[PDB]
Amino acid sequence: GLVPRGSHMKLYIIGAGPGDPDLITVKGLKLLQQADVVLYADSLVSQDLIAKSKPGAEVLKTAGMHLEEMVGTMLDRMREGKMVVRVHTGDPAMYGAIMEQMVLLKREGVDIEIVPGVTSVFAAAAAAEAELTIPDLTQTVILTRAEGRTPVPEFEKLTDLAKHKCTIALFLSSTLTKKVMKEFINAGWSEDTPVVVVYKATWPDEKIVRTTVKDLDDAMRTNGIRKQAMILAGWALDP
Amino acid sequence: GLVPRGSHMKLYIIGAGPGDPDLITVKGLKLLQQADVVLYADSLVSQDLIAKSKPGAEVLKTAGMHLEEMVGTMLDRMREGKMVVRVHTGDPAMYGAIMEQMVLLKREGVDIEIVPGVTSVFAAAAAAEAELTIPDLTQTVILTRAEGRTPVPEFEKLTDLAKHKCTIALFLSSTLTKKVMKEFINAGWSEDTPVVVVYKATWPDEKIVRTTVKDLDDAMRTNGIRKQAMILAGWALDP
Ligand SMILES: Nc1ncnc2c1ncn2[C@@H]1O[C@H](CSCC[C@H](N)C(=O)O)[C@@H](O)[C@H]1O
Ligand SMILES: Nc1ncnc2c1ncn2[C@@H]1O[C@H](CSCC[C@H](N)C(=O)O)[C@@H](O)[C@H]1O
Repeated sequence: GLVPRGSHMKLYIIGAGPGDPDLITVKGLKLLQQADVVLYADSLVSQDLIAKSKPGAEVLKTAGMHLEEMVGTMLDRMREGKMVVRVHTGDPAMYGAIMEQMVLLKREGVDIEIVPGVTSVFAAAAAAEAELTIPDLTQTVILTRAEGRTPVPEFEKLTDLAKHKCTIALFLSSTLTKKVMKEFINAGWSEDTPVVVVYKATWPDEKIVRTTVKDLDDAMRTNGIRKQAMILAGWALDP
Repeated sequence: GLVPRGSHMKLYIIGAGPGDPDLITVKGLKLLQQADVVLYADSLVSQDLIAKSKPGAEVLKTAGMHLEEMVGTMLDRMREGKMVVRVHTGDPAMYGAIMEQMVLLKREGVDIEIVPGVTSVFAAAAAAEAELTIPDLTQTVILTRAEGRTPVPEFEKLTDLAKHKCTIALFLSSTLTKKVMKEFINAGWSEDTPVVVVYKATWPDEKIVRTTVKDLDDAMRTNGIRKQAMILAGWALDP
């Protein structure tokens, strides 16, 4: 491009997708292939996607890094004229923890561009061959998380949310299935209501488990699923 | 590939994304480029995405086609040994109306593969630079539609859903903003609660409107948005 526009002062926040390297958007892949600096969280974002960055890119893992340092590193590379990008699992809007870095960067005059991606809810619906909305059955899909030690807001408890009897998709809840069950049975759900668990959707080790509220905790333990699972609950998951 | 596996007896149900041709997944684009037969719904799925199909592909519009005919055409092409694919807006799980064709096709022994895509909810969150989940504010995102003449299930009315005070994302509701407002104010929401409307997210004519419950219907009419809008309501949309 011919003329300087201060385009290094930008962060691209790219929705990698659920894990298969080909479920990134075409646009996210173009940016990932041009970036000079690639930030991401190990074993959640596939290594085969991150290896698509160009020879010479600086690839940084952010897990063991505090907020101000990560941000300070991003700005240093930006101010050296580098194209900097941060790759997030699924779509960043769902528990991507992007707001804190955005607020600090915009105060330093950085532009943000978020590139939307395939969220794991939808990757799991697809793998399960389910549409989450069924005319005359349910027209609402509730994205949430079960409460473990970190409480959820007062008006968002799983039981209250489950009184709507629609489709419920649980993030960050694979080791909270006893709590999920209790919450569903206290809302009045049948213990036979369908629950589909998709562990690592789209990865080579994906597992699809079909079960019900009553066997949820046993199907989790029996199948060894203790992380990275998307739980789809409702009559739209009836096979 | 060396040996016959009955691989023509398959339907790929591909999540095109919100509209920009580059927000299709890399995988959906590969399938779209190989397909012999491409089915889709005009002006909702961009022409520039559908033009990526290969020279010679048969491109069929399905709007003016009944269920059994579309299905009967899909099977005829399958049984001639053709690779057949159907391209749906956003992600097919959200009001993609895929279940009816799946049930009829599986009875004829067809395999289904759904390729998840970027739903318009997430395309609109990105355009608005918003994360929909904020620790200590909201951990739940409710995907639904306002009720016009086609009623929603009894336990899924907008007001009841809005008592959770979380993020609410309305599909198919751009000309129902008076009903949405009433439903939000009856649930007790402040009339100042942020509402972001993204009309045609990612298309060349995208418009981002920032407003509140109280000015929702006027901001829609004033901006001329009467279709293809994604309404994100909640304190997570506070700019
Ligand atoms: N490939 C995958 N399969 C199943 N669940 C997944 C997943 N990737 C992420 N998750 C879900 O996401 C949680 C992490 S929170 C990050 C979610 C991501 N923003 C997205 O849109 O998918 C996990 O606990 C699990 O609930
Ligand atoms: N590009 C876009 N911008 C805004 N809303 C859009 C959109 N594409 C589809 N929609 C939303 O989707 C509705 C059609 S129902 C089909 C939705 C699609 N399955 C998806 O996941 O996005 C529209 O009324 C509008 O609410």
